[PDB]
Amino acid sequence: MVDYSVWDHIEVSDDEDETHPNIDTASLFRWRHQARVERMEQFQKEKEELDRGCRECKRKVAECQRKLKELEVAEGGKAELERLQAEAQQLRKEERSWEQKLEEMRKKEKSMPWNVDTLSKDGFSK
Repeated sequence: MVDYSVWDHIEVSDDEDETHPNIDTASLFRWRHQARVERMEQFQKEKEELDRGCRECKRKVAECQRKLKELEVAEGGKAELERLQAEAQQLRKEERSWEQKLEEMRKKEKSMPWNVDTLSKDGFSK
């Protein structure tokens, strides 16, 4: 019942800004390589997922739509609710899932364990 005001409601300003340079001598090279690798695996992952979910979604939605659309013309009283339910639910779920999965995908990828390095592996797949 009670909300979970703490995972963000605490208001932290998104934890500092998007900038915060702090180099000296070796930190430059270290941060350079680490940075490139970070955005590399991050952008690469989010990318593959984007194109993958985009093509997959479009494909399914396309076929499904054409189906419920071609059938929507066929007789069937209560059938109207069946087609409207499956359809409305199909898109609503596709957009809702993509939206959520997206926010989380970027929210996690942006703070991935590889970004900071110095730790064990997580079975990352390419």
